[PDB]
Amino acid sequence: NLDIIGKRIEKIKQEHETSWHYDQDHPYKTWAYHGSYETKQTASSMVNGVVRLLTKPWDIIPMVTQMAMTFKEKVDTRTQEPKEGTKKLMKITAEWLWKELGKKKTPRMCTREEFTRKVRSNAALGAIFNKWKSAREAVEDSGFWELVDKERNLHLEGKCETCVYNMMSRAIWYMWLGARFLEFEALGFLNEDHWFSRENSLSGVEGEGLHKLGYILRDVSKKEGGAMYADDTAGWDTRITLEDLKNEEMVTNHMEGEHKKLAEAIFKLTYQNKVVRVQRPTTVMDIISRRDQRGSGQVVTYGLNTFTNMEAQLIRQMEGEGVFKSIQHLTVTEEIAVKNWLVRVGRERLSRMAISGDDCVVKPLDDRFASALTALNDMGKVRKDIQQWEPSRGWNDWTQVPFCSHHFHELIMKDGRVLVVPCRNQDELIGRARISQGAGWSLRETACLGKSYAQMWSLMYFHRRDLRLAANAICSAVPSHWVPTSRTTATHEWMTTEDMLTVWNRVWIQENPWMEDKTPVESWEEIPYLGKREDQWCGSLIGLTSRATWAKNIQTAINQVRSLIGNEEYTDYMPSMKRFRR
Ligand SMILES: CN(Cc1cccc(F)c1)S(N)(=O)=O
Ligand SMILES: [Zn+2]
Ligand SMILES: [Zn+2]
Repeated sequence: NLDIIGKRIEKIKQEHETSWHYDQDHPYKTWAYHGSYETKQTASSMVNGVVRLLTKPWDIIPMVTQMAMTFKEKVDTRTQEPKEGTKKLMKITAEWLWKELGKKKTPRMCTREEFTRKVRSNAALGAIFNKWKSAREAVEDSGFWELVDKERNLHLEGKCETCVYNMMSRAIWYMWLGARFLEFEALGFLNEDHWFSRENSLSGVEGEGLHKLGYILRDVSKKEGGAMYADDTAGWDTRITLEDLKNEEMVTNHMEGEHKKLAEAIFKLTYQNKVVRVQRPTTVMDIISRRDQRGSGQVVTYGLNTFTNMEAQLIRQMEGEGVFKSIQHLTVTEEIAVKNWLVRVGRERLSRMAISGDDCVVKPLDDRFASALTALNDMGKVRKDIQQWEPSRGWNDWTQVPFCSHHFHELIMKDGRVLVVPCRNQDELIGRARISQGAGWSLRETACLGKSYAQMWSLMYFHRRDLRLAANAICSAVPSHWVPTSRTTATHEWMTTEDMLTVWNRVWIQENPWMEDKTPVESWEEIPYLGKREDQWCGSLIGLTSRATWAKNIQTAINQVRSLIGNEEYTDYMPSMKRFRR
């Protein structure tokens, strides 16, 4: 315990030596508590005026307007240690899964060079405000990298000074850039080298993109078996056990030299022991520790979640096929049976799943899976919104399965080629596009974010009548050459100034491995929509009076936004649609 966290604690204690107060009205049972010190301050969500002015009908839809306004008693919960048979099932499965993932990959260190280019084009890594302002600055100064070297040589010693979590079912723990770097050095390879790609991992979809996920679920649907199962876990990050963290760390068994020692230190000193600074209003800072749960960086969290989820689901599949009889204790003939199952059918059983971090779809061999709940509940992966021992509901149609906040439609083009397109309730799509994160944004920055949403809609949601119209209207109201932007970048093919019809053709035809005929599409009118009734089912306003006035007078809304931005070069995209083409 305190040998490993103490140094980190001693250090923070002294940076606030005229504050430290061992409180006894501290709200922690599950989190160990060490003391407190003085602090003050707080980050809300702003409306994007460009998107809102061009989506007026939605100004009266509460599902949209409410999204822009605004359980930490789930972080203070506790999960029992699995039984011995569960622990054996998990260790055997984890050992076998790292081997399979490593068959065609070489673990390796990520570089300062790599880390630096990352910071300069942004994929929200999670830094702090203070010695430097942004992370952009700290990365150019060689002082920083001496801070990073001091800590690096400490980790090689088996000690930690500065790797401390900052807390704010969404709980996000930011660290100072230097600790993020050391995390990236050691584990970045999982993401950077695509360990959870579908080609490499069979269950994974890392790098896949929203235009590929539907085709993937459909491929899983082809497999002979029972229903498709899509159980969400109640607070996945909060149910990661010390035993889960030890099975993840076995990736170090695949490493060597310095790398191996660097990865071991991250696992031992920052994941399997943790120090967090939490802001308490009654406003002070509480310095609390615990061994279990998830608090890596967002990107390592994703790969380790995918790994442990693949593992849980192969085991749930094992329980459904009667590979083992009780989680209480595995016999020796049962270890032999588990191992031989993995060797004989493990790759086939991985190909029956689509797993994105904590999210999964499984098409098991048959419907025994639905009531195979003992290992899943004993690993602590307790299902959301169903009684502990009530069997899982199954989906009989792959176009009804929820995955990554979406469902997928099968859509036949006038020439017979088949698109599998992503979809979610349209109020959700319009409500997110109306929101900007952070403040201090020019009218040009706001316009360029609107343009990003519009281009995403044209590429992923072209089949929704209201989104194709609104996308053409936003792209008509923002200057033709202004570059789309984002502040927390799935593959993002809409982030470009290329012609959207040209990107559509590349994404949906040329690069789509499910399309045998590569004949390009010549205009947007070749590109189909969902059926009118399906469009309404998924939240369209077609048939409403508000919507008919909006569409008919769209050029007046476009002209309102153009007048606000000013005298710039604009394109009329509205004639790409039949009803505005005269
Ligand atoms: C809502 N329908 C008509 C409609 C109005 C505007 C655009 C459309 F694409 C279709 S309906 N009642 O299903 O025919
Ligand atoms: Zn450290
Ligand atoms: Zn839909």
